Amino acid sequence: MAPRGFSCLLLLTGEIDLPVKRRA
Repeated sequence: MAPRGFSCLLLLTGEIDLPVKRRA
């Protein structure tokens, strides 16, 4: 269960909390 709110929320909730993606 993740509506449009879960996206716009996660997009901001999860940004600089993942050092695994160091290719971008």
